[PDB]
Amino acid sequence: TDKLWYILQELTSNRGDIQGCTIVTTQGLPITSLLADDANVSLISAMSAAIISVAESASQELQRGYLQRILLEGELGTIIISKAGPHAILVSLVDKDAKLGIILMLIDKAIKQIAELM
Amino acid sequence: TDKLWYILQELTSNRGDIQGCTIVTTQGLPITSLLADDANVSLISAMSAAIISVAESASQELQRGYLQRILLEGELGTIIISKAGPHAILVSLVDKDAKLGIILMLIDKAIKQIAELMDA
Repeated sequence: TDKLWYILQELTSNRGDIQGCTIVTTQGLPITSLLADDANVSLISAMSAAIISVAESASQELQRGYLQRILLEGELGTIIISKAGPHAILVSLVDKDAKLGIILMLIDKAIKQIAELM
Repeated sequence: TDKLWYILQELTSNRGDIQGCTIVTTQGLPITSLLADDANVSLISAMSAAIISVAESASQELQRGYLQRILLEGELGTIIISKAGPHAILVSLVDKDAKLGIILMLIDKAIKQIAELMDA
């Protein structure tokens, strides 16, 4: 759990554009988190897991293959939910005006590391 | 419908890594499409609308505001689902290695035009 949180530290602080992060089980249980005290870790975890289930089915049926990552771009912020091996998911809360390419690079690196640790 | 299909024609012809497009209602019904003969239009439209609804509920619950765009990346390809005003949704199937910068620029232009044409 410690090295996971340090992966999250790396990811989060490479730029102030990543608002927060959490590593969660595939079925919505938070493993570790780097989030504001006020944030709702449990709801973020459960919603991300549910979205991943739905998007997994849709990805496979939409000829896209196995789901790797899904971005939800809202008017106030972005949520990037990435598969980090078959046992974990990485949820990244991202500023609306963030540079998407940099963040996707950082998330790729963090995913590789997390999947390694699992 | 003709103007919307011309928007799709421009979008899809500007990029070879855009596999196909469709403009669908919020209820998942195809308004118009420029898709390969192999594609299942009704399935693509309905699943895009369903993804949109579920992720919208989630985003709003997590206080990220109204959902504007979804990018779903799979091992074999990507699908981009963009709100084009409150009445339409643009679905874009693109290659696994597509150039997302230019594609998202073109999609922004296309959704602006679609929303213009739908605000009647």
